[PDB]
Amino acid sequence: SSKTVTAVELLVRQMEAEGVSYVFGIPGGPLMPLYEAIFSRKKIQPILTKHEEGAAFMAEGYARVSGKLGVCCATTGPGATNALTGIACAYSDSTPVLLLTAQVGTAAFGKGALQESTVHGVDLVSIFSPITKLSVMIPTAEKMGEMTRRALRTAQSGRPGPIHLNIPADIAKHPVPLEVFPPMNYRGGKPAPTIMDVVRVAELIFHAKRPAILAGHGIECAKAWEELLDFAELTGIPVATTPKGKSSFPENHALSLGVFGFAGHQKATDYLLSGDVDVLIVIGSSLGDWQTNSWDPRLTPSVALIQIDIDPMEIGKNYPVDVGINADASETLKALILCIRSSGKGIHPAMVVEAMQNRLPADTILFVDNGSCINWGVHCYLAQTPGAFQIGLGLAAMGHAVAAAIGGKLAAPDRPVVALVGDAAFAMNGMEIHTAAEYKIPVTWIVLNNGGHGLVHLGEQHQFDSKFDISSFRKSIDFCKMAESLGVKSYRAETVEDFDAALKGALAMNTPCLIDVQVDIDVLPPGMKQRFD
Amino acid sequence: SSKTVTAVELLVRQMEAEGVSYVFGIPGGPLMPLYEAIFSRKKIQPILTKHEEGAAFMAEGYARVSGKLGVCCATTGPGATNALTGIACAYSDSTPVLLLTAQVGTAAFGKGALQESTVHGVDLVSIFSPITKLSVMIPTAEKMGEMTRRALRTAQSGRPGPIHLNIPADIAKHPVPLEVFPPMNYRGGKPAPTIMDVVRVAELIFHAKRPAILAGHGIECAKAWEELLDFAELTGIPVATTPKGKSSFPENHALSLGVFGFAGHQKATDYLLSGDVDVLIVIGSSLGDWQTNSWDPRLTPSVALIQIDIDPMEIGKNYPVDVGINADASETLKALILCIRSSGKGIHPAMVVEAMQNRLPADTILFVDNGSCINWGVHCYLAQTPGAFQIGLGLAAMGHAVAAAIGGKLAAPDRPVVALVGDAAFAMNGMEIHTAAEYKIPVTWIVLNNGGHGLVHLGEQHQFDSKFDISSFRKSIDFCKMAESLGVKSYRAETVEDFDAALKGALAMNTPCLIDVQVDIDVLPPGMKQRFD
Ligand SMILES: Nc1ncnc2c1ncn2[C@@H]1O[C@H](COP(=O)(O)OP(=O)(O)O)[C@@H](O)[C@H]1O
Ligand SMILES: Nc1ncnc2c1ncn2[C@@H]1O[C@H](COP(=O)(O)OP(=O)(O)O)[C@@H](O)[C@H]1O
Ligand SMILES: Cc1ncc(C[n+]2csc(CCOP(=O)(O)OP(=O)(O)O)c2C)c(N)n1
Ligand SMILES: Cc1ncc(C[n+]2csc(CCOP(=O)(O)OP(=O)(O)O)c2C)c(N)n1
Ligand SMILES: [Mg+2]
Ligand SMILES: [Mg+2]
Repeated sequence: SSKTVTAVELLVRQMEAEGVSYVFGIPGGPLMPLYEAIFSRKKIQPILTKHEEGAAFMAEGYARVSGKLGVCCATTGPGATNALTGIACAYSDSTPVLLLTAQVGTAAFGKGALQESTVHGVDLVSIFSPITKLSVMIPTAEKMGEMTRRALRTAQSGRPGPIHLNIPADIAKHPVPLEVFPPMNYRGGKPAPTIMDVVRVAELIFHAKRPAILAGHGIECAKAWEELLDFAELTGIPVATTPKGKSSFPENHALSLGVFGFAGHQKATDYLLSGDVDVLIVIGSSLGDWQTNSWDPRLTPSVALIQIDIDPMEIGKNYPVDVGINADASETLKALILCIRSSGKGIHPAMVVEAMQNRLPADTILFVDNGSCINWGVHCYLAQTPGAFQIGLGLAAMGHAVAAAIGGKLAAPDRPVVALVGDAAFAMNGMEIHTAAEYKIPVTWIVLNNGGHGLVHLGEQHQFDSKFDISSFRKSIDFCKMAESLGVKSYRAETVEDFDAALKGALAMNTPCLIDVQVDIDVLPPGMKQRFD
Repeated sequence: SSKTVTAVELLVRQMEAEGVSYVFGIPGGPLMPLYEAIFSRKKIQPILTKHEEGAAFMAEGYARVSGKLGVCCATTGPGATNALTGIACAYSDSTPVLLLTAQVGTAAFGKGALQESTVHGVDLVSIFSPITKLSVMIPTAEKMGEMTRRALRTAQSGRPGPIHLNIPADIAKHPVPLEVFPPMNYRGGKPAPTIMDVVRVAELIFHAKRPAILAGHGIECAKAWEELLDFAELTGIPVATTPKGKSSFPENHALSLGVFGFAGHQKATDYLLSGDVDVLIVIGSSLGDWQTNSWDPRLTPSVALIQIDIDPMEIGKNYPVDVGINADASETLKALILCIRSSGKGIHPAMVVEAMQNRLPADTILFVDNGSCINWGVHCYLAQTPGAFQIGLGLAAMGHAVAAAIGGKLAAPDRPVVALVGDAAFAMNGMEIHTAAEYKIPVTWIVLNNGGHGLVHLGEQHQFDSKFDISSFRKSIDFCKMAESLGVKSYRAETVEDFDAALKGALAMNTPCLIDVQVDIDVLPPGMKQRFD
C-alpha cells in the first residue's frame, strides 16, 4: 500500500536519476501527460523544437557532447515518424538516444483511432525496430519502471544506441508504486581485455619496428581520450584517426598522423598504406568504407592487426585480425598502460576554414554537416581538443549538424559551439535556429552558401560529363533574411575580411548567430578527386 | 537479340506508360543513374525539393489531385528515412505513391558501406514495410520490369496505397530487354456489387422513411462524385460526408447535410444521431474516430446499415452491417442507379474563411493542413467542387498541406491552388515554398500565424488548467521575411481588409505567394469544445 505516482511521473523521475536534463520534442494530445509530469517536477527542461527530426538530432548532439543519455519525445503517428532520421543517425553513430512516443488509448486499438500507432494503423514499434536496440510498447502501467530501466540499460551498455519506448495514453496516468533506482543497480560495468591479450599486445608493440594506431569514434564513446594520449606517448606509437574519429587525438601533437581515409591527410595515407606498418592497432572503428579507403588491402599490417572493439560482431569483419579484443577502449588502454609501465621497458572554402582556425577559441566544439563541409572540415580544420569535432558520418544525414549543435551547446554551455553546414542542408533543418532563438542558446552557424548541392554538382561534372543539372538552384537562398525572420542575428560574407569580422562578432554574442558565406559551387574539395577516380 | 536499355531506363519508361509526369525528390550518389535516365528521356520531369519529406508530400498531393500514381525518389539511408512521414500519410489516406530509393552496390553489402541501407545497416526495406503495401529490393536487373509492374499493380489495385522499391546502384545500369506494357496488361479492373446486394439496397431504399448517406474519402479514390450526385438526386437521400470526405458532395446542394463528425455541422449531427435514420448508407469511409464522433452508438440506424467499401477488412469493423458490399464505390453507385431507374419507382479565423469564400474562384483546390486550420476549413469553408477540398486526416501530419499543395498545382496547373496552414506546420515544411519559387509554381499559402501551437495551447487551458505552456512561441516567426528570403512574394494581413487585398493580389500572380495572417491563439475553433468535453 506504498506511495504512488503516475506511470509517466515514474518515467520522468527514473530519467532524473540518469542525469537527464532536457527532453527535446513537440507535444500532441496523447503526449500531454508526459509534459504535465515534466512541468510538475521542475528539473528536466522541455525544449520545443520546430520538427521532431530536429528534436532527435538535438538529443543526439546533446548525448554525444554530454556523454549522457539524450531524450526526445514525439506524439502518435507523424510526430514519431518525423523523428526517424534522427534516431537512425543515433543508431549508426552508436549514440544513446531515448525516443519516447505516445500511443492512443488501449480502448481504441483497431477501431481507427486518431493517428493510431498500432499494428492496425501506423506501426511505430515495427517501424523503429530496425534502427533501435530496443523498440517496445509499455503493456501496463505496472511495467513502466521495468521497461524504463530496461531501455536505459540497453541504450548505454555494450555498443551504445537508441531506444524507442511507446506509451499508451491511458496507461500514462495510472498509479504505480514509486520505485526509482540509481543507475548502478540496473546496468553493469564495461568489459575489459584478458590478461593474455594485454600481454600479447604489449609484446607485439615491444618488438614492432613501425607500429601505428588507427583510432575511431569508439574513443569518444569510451571517453578514452586521456588514456589514448598517455598510451601513445608511453609507446611512441603515432596515431591516425578515422574521419568520424577526428578529435580523438590532438592533431597538433607530434605523434598525430591526422585523419586516415575520406578527406584525410597524406601524412596518414603514406604511413598506413606504405607497406611498412608491421603492427596496426585499430581502436573503436567499424572499418567501413570511408575509414579504409574502400577497404584498401594495403591497410593490412605485416605482422599483426590488433582490433579493440566493444562490439564482438565488428572484430575481423573486413580485415583478418591477429589479436581480437572484445572490450571497452578505455579499459583496454588502461590495462595496456599498466602492463607497459610496470614492465619498465566567392571565398575559397579553405580560406573560410583558415579564418575559423584563427578565430575560434581552442575549446570550441565544431559541428560539421554532410555535404562538401565534410571534406573541408575533416581535411582543413585542425582539431586539438578531445571530442571537439562533431560529425555524424555513420549515416551522413544532411541537416544533422544544423540541429545537433543546439543540443551540444546545451550539453556544454560554457564552451563555444559552431556549426559548419551547407545551404541545402540548412534548407532541410535550418528552421531550428528559431528554437535556439526561443531559448537563447548561443550557437553560430556558418553556411557555405554555394547556391545548391555542391557535391552533387561535382558528381554531374566528373561522372556524368555535365549532361544534366539537378543540383543548382536558380536562385540562391538569402540566409540573412531567413535568420532575421526567425529572430536570429546574421551577417553576410563575401570576402575573407567580411567573414573574419562576422565570426568575431558572432563569438562575442550571447545569442545565436548565422553567417551566410558566399562560396563557389565549382570548387573541388579535398579528397574528392581521388574519390571520383 | 532485341533492343536493350538500362534497368533504370526501363523503370522510367514503365512509369511513362502509367502517365507519371513528375518525380519529386533529392539526388544522391547511388541515385544518380535514375536522374541520368530521366534526363535522357525528357518526358518525366524531375522536381528538386528541399526535404525528402516534402517530396513525398508533393507526390501525395499530385496523386490525389491527378487521380494517377505519384512518384518520389530518395537516396540511400537518410534520404529515404526523411521521406517516411509522407509515405505514412499516403498509407493512411489510401494514396498511390511510389517511393524509389537507392541502395549501395551489392559488392559492399555487410562491409559498412556509405549509408548502407541493408539489414546490416539502416534496413530501409524493413523500415517501410509497415506503412507500404509492398516494400522490396530489386534483386537483379532482370527483375526490374516484373517488380516495377508489381509495384504499379499493388499501388493502384484494391485499396490504393504506397510502395517502396529499393534499387541497388550496380543493378541500375545493367542492360535488360526493352519490355514495357500498358497498365491494363498487368493490373485488373474494379470489383462490382452482386445483383443480389443491389436489389437488397434498392428495396431498403424504396421502403425507407428517413434514409441518409455518409460519404467518405473513398468517393474520391473511386472518382465517384458524379455517380454519387446522380444517385442522391434520383433517390432524394440527403448526403453527409466525413471530414476528410469533404468535397465529395456539393455543399450548396439542397440534399447536403454538410460534414458529420469532427468540426462538422449541426445539420448533419441532428440528422444522423437523432435516432430517426432507418437506413444508413456508408460509402467509402473507414468509420474511424473523427468520422463517427468517437464511435457514437447513436449513429446506428434503426433498420439497416449498408456499407460499401473496396477493402473487405473495413466492412463491419466498428458497426454491425446488414448489407456489406465489397466493391468499388463508382461501380456500386452506377449499379444502384441502373436498378432504381429501370424500376421506375488579430483577424477572427472565421472572417478569414469568409473572405476566402468571398474571393476564391469556384474551381479552387483548397489544401488544409493539420492544426486549428482543420476546424476552420472543415466547418466554415463551403466546398462546391468535386475533390476541391484536400485534407490529410488519415495521419493528420503537420506540414502535409504546406508541401502537398505544390504537387496539387502541378497536377492541375490551370486551377487555383491555395493552402490554409498554421505557423508551426509552416515551420516544419515551409522551406518547400522555395521549390515553388524555383519552378515558378503558383500556389498561395495562407498562414494562420497565432505565434505557436494553437490546438495544444487550448488543450493546456481546457484540460490542464493552464498549469504549463509548451505551445506559445516567445517571438512569432515573420513569414513575410521568410518568404522574401526564399524568393516568394508575401503579404502581412492584420485586418480583414488587408487580407482581402492580399488574396486578390495573390490570385492574380503567376508566381507563388504567401499571406501571413495575424490570429489570436486564444480563439476556440469550431468543434473544439465538443471534443474537449
Ligand atoms: N566503449 C567502447 N569501446 C570500444 N569500442 C566502442 C565503444 N563504443 C563503441 N565502440 C565501437 O566503435 C566503433 C565505432 O565505429 P563508427 O561509429 O563506424 O566510427 P568510425 O567511423 O570511427 O569507424 C564500433 O565498431 C563500436 O562497436
Ligand atoms: N475505390 C473505392 N471504392 C470504395 N471504397 C474505397 C475505394 N478506395 C478506398 N476506399 C475505402 O474508403 C475508405 C477511406 O477511409 P478513410 O481514408 O479513413 O476516409 P474517411 O475519413 O472518409 O473515412 C477505406 O475504408 C477504403 O477501403
Ligand atoms: C537527407 C539527405 N538527402 C540526400 C543526401 C545526399 N547528399 C549528399 S551531399 C548532398 C548535397 C548537400 O548540399 P549542401 O548541404 O548545400 O552542401 P554542399 O555540398 O553544396 O557544400 C546531398 C543531397 C544526404 N546525405 N542526406
Ligand atoms: C508532425 C506532427 N507533430 C505533432 C502533431 C501534433 N499537433 C497537432 S495540432 C499541433 C499544433 C499545430 O500548430 P499550428 O500548425 O501552428 O496550428 P494551430 O493549431 O496553432 O492553428 C500539433 C503539434 C502533429 N499533428 N503532427
Ligand atoms: Mg550547397
Ligand atoms: Mg499555430
